[PDB]
Parts: sequence; C-alpha cells; structure tokens
Amino acid sequence: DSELQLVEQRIRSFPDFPTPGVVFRDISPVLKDPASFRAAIGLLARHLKATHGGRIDYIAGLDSRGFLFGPSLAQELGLGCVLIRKRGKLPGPTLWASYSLEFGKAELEIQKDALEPGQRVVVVDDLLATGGTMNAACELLGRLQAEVLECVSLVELTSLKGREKLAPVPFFSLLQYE
Amino acid sequence: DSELQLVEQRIRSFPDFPTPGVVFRDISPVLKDPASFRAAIGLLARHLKATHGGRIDYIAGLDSRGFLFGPSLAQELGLGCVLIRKRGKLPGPTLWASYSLGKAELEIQKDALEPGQRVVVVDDLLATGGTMNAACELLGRLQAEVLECVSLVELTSLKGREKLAPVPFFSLLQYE
Ligand SMILES: O=P(O)(O)OC[C@H]1O[C@H](OP(=O)(O)OP(=O)(O)O)[C@H](O)[C@@H]1O
Ligand SMILES: O=P(O)(O)OC[C@H]1O[C@H](OP(=O)(O)OP(=O)(O)O)[C@H](O)[C@@H]1O
Ligand SMILES: [Mg+2]
Ligand SMILES: [Mg+2]
Repeated sequence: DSELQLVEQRIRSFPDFPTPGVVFRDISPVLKDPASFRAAIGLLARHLKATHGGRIDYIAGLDSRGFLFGPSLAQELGLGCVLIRKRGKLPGPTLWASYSLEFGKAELEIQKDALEPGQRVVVVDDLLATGGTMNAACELLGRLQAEVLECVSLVELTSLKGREKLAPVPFFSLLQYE
Repeated sequence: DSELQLVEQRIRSFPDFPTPGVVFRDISPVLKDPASFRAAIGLLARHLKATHGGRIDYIAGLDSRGFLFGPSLAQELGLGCVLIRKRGKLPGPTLWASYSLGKAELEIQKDALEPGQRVVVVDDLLATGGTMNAACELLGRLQAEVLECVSLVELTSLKGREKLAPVPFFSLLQYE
C-alpha cells in the first residue's frame, strides 16, 4: 500500500537506544513530513471506521507521544479526544493505575469525569512494546465503566507480545517490527 | 467572535492546583469537544497565515501538552511538525536547554532543522515563559529563525510575553 509506504519510509531506527541491543523506532520523520502524518492518521481512521462503524464515542490519547496522534485521529473521525496522563498532571478528582516501565514503576491517571459509564472509547498511542502503558490505560477506562473497543498504535514490537497482554481488548498497529 | 467563544467556554478552571493560590486553566474540554478543538486550530492557523503568509517552514510542538496542538496546526497549514522534548527521550545527537520549573531541560535533535529554516513554536499555555524561552534557545542554536510563538492560553500577570521579546507572541485567551 502506497499510503502505508509513506509512513514506513519515515520511521528511523536507532540501534542501542536507550540500552545496548534495543532498536528505537523514531516516528519524528513521520511528524515532519506532512504527507506521512496525513497518511498515518488516514490509515488509522479507515481501520477504525471499517471495524467499528458509528460505535466509537471518543478517542483517548496517551501522554506523551500518543498526544501527537490522538487529536488528529479524533478530528478525522469527527470525535473528541480525552487524555490519559502521567500521574500528577491533571487537576480535579482522578483515578490512577501503576504499571511497570523499564526497571521501575510509573502511574497513569485520568480525570473521573473524562467519560461517563457506557461510553465507548478507542485508545491510541505511538508504539506498543510490552503493553504495560496501554494496559494501564484500559484499566483506568474500565474503572470509569467505559468500554474499550480497541487499542491502536503506529508501531508494534511483536517480539514483546504486547498484543497478548491486552487480550481480550482488540489491537491494531500500522507497522510491525521484531 | 463565536469561534473564539467555542474555545473560551471549554476552558475549565481549578483553584489551588497544583499549589494554593493559583488557578489551573484546564484545556481538556477543548480537546473533548471536536468543534472547540477545530476552532482553536483554525483561529491559530488563520492568525499565522495572516501574519507570515507562506514564510513558515515548520511548526515546533512542545512536550507534552503542546503535542496536542502541534501536529493539527501543522496539518492545517500544510507543514510538518518538529518535536522539542523533555530531556532524555530523543535518540541521536541532541542539544538541551535548562529552565526554571527546580530545574528542567528541553531537548531537540541536532538534525531537526537546517540553518535558516523558519519555525513557529506552539504550546498549550504560556505562563512564566520559561518553557517557550528554552525552545527558542534550542531553535536559535540550530540557526533556525523563530518567527513567532503561539499558545491557547496566556497568564498575563506572569509577563511571559516580555521574556520572549523580541520574538513575537500570540495567544487565543488571556487570564491574569
Ligand atoms: O508498551 P510499553 O512497554 O508500555 O511501551 C510503550 C510506551 O513507551 C513510550 O512511552 P514513554 O513512557 O517512553 O514516554 P513518552 O510517551 O513520554 O515518550 C511510548 O510512547 C509508549 O507510550
Ligand atoms: O511558561 P511556563 O512557566 O514555562 O509554563 C508553561 C508550561 O507549563 C506546562 O507544561 P509542564 O511542564 O507542566 O508539562 P506538560 O506539558 O507535561 O503538562 C504547559 O504545558 C507549558 O508547557
Ligand atoms: Mg508514551
Ligand atoms: Mg508543557
């Protein structure tokens, strides 16, 4: 697919970052090339509409790199975007959830009024690795009694089996790397 | 301006967050109401086109809340968006710049821009101007020309606009 090629050709892979042995998939060039960014958002939007029709109520974007994609994706679908943030950043009543990140623990947080019970959400982030981040997002959304229809990303690192961590919540990525 | 009203009426104010005495201006409802978000992006884009014509090469979005506006504004203008991040997140050779927040640092890849390229920086909120000022420093060290900085919200009592001078600044909404 030519649209997909526009995205794939703008991922830049850095070896041994942030640790020896790991390859970092840099999405910066996708952002920098407006045709590449437009293609990425279009491909995600087409998958979501083809899969869920009118069922999606909101997109949820994940702090921080997921913020690059959430609002544009929401806009393309005619939807609003809600935020899930690293803990400590949101005012008002919140819920939070730990997850393992690198060698330690981090927490995500959501405003308690971000969604109402029964609302249907799709979560977007730039990249799925271990799945810890996306899994925490799903936990939070579940605790608001929201229904997570699907999680999506630009990049998926398939050897880390993040998709399995999210099951039974469906997952879709544009691009896959070991 | 009813477009501007679509944005203003979706700012939510929280006293004493994160510290007693201040009022936090929460942009979350702007992002949640697609009409409000579209209005904000449209007002910013119209201002920038009216001020710079075709001279803007790139938008630079500031980690993290500025990431919510950078790509959409860039797309509206037909431009790419470059990233300025909190230090420690970017691969490859980088430059960084400290500012008072304790201390924090922003960072940019050395190859983010070429000398002479013209940039507009976007963030959600201008307060002291420390974050925006650090971004301008970084872009200047790449020999990029910062045409303007913009935000949705400006806290005027903190005099951030003056901190950035002579770089022009524009905000949609102003609060003390
Ligand atoms: O699937 P996982 O193993 O949880 O990793 C994926 C997450 O890691 C990165 O975020 P990071 O915490 O590095 O922060 P950033 O979004 O600020 O870059 C990335 O943006 C994803 O959110
Ligand atoms: O003008 P200043 O006094 O520098 O304050 C403005 C900055 O503060 C907030 O960012 P914050 O560092 O709180 O991080 P966030 O973007 O992750 O919310 C806001 O998003 C601006 O970037
Ligand atoms: Mg992330
Ligand atoms: Mg910020």
